[PDB]
Amino acid sequence: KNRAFLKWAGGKYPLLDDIKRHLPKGECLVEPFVGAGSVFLNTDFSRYILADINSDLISLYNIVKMRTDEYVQAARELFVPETNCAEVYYQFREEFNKSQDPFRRAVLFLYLNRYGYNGLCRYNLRGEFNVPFGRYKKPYFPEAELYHFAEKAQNAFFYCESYADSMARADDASVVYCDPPYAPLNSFTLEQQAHLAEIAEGLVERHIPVLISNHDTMLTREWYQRAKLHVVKVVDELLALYKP
Amino acid sequence: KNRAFLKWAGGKYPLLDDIKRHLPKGECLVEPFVGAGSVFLNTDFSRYILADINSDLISLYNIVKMRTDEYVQAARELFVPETNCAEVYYQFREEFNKSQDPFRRAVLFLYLNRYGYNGLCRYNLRGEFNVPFGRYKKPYFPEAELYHFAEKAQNAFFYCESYADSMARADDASVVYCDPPYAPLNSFTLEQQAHLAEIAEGLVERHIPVLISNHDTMLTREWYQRAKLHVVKVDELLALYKP
Amino acid sequence: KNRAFLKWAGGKYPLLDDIKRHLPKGECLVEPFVGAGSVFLNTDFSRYILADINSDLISLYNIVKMRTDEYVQAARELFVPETNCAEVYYQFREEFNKSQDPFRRAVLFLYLNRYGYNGLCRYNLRGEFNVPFGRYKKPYFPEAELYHFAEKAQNAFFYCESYADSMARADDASVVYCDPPYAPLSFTLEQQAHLAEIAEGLVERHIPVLISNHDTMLTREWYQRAKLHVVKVKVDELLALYKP
Ligand SMILES: Nc1ncnc2c1ncn2[C@@H]1O[C@H](CNCC[C@H](N)C(=O)O)[C@@H](O)[C@H]1O
Ligand SMILES: Nc1ncnc2c1ncn2[C@@H]1O[C@H](CNCC[C@H](N)C(=O)O)[C@@H](O)[C@H]1O
Ligand SMILES: Nc1ncnc2c1ncn2[C@@H]1O[C@H](CNCC[C@H](N)C(=O)O)[C@@H](O)[C@H]1O
Repeated sequence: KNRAFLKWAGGKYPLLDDIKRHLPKGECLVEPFVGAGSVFLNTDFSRYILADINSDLISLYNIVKMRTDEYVQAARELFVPETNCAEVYYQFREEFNKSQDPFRRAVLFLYLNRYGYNGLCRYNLRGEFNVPFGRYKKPYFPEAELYHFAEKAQNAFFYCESYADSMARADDASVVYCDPPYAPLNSFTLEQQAHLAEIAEGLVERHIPVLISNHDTMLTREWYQRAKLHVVKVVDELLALYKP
Repeated sequence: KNRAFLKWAGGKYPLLDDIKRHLPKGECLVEPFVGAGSVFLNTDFSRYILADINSDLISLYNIVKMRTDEYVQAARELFVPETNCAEVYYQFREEFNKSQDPFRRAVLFLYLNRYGYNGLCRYNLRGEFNVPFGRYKKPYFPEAELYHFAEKAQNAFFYCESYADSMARADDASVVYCDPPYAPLNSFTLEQQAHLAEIAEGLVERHIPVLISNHDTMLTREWYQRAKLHVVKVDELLALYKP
Repeated sequence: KNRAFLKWAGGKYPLLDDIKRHLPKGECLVEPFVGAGSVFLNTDFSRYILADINSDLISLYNIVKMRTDEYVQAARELFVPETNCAEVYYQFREEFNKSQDPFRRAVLFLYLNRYGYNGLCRYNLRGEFNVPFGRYKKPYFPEAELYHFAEKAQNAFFYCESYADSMARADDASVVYCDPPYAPLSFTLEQQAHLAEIAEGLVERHIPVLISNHDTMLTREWYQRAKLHVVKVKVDELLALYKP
């Protein structure tokens, strides 16, 4: 199994087998919530449409796509041992929040993801990255994963937009895989969670298959009441499939 | 222990013996929060006054009491295997939400109780029943529990009314058992929890006994201060107001 | 190890060896959040400034220091078997709340600390002490600990004031140890951070400070300028040392 180069919530890990079992075939996969990219990275579609609300994430991605070699070399230089400390971390973090250059921001963003508290991505009320120092023994530099992601990215477009807009791009030959922020056990709201079920119902009426993952709860069975449902033991996980 | 025909909050047994241990005796039992009816169905009071704010529940109970065979027969039809899919659950849920007929609604309510998600009874801001499909392999039709509930109901009256009105019906020959929505670890509010203790205090001074059960917490010991308390093992509390 | 005579939130028992490992040396110890007094009671500074916002506590501690024998003798009489019941508990609680005599308040207050639900100190919106009856088997009368506190108080001043005023009393010869109310796993987040800002001001002036708290995203954010030490023990706890 191929790994994501970023530590990122639900690098959707234990469930790849189950998603691939239910994920229907087509020319194109659309992911309105790409995140880590683990589905993207472990499937063989002829092309991908990958979107996310997080503008840093998408920008990093476009940069790993178009400037591969220059990116990897520049970023390797921050995985040295002179950087594993707080004086350097809060330093790189102040630089990231004051920079207006995409390439350098993207270099700093990968250091923060791998040297920062629990590999989190968070912002204060002014929009500044505000994850504190994560005190790790030795952060892995993800060289192999960066290369594999780049190569694989040659068949992808990356958009920074809302799930409504990326799902409007899916067509005849598309499949849609949705992995939204999890339902309760600028946040993602219950209105949006149900909105996402509606868009899916509309895409299957046009014969575009949609698959959504989420926790198994009263609200998730309510919103996905029209999909074929599949509960998966490992808080249980719910897979909802809208087949034409 | 005789079982309740409804799934209804908290698989309600884990207590019965301790309750009967402390629950004093008399002619008539008053339950302001009947819910599933476990106490009623496991005691031998000569008479019962049984009350709940939930009007779908009370209206069901009256019908099981007065139209037993007619009910059981209408309800058994909904337990055939043709009804055990998502398509039929949502159609019946919609039929119940749109119906103005107490008998048909009582029939659907048992279906929704036994085929819906975890046995819940919940409503949205529109007042509509909103529990989704439970996906159970083979739900049980509670025919024996139904008939037993009805033999016993022959000595009960059922009321749809808040705890203060039902407690006002107690007299010298009664006992009161109270099973409020639990204290914390359109909700039932802390002001209402306190108010129930105050009603118990005024009943016991009229020589009418009261037993209340709840979790054991700072607020529950506060509310129930003037009763004798027994803890049982999260921890449960029993508060007995003995004349 | 010497024990506090009150049951009190964070009667810091397991942390003590750790706090002493990292706590520097000087003439005076300043505690802005003394509470139950464990660090006071298990160190040897030649002098102490002990502070807390809770005035019943401070008044108590002043009674114990300055009226030692009159206090033990009158407190002891409440620790009998006649008094271990709800009628008596509620009678005493109401007396405490209606009383204007510091002395008798400080006597009632220990009784309530030892007979009361989980040794809690709480007040309602009226400012009346509202902890209910705790139904204990036989509550212990902390005789030795009272004498030990009093002897030890001869080298101590107690003030009832907020952390910013006590901290300001520290000089060249002082060391400050802060034990604030716990970060989320009232005292506000703004106050949590303010504390850490004052610590930074003391260290620039050559005055050491140690802080203790839960290990969390936020505590690492606030104490980002300290040598940090994680102690295992139910979340980890953080110790934050501002050294010159
Ligand atoms: N409104 C949104 N539209 C598109 N993408 C969104 C939106 N809100 C959040 N996101 C992204 O959606 C992705 C969701 N990660 C979900 C992972 C897992 N199910 C979880 O909740 O931990 C993240 O990358 C977010 O940045
Ligand atoms: N205000 C109320 N008056 C009368 N009955 C009420 C009121 N509020 C809720 N109830 C009913 O009280 C019953 C609550 N008993 C369940 C309590 C159980 N200890 C629990 O919380 O799980 C429910 O059936 C409610 O419908
Ligand atoms: N604003 C305050 N200034 C000084 N002391 C305060 C302030 N707010 C609360 N306190 C006191 O500081 C003490 C804190 N207890 C901490 C023990 C442990 N870490 C805990 O949170 O349970 C208590 O005695 C409070 O009364």
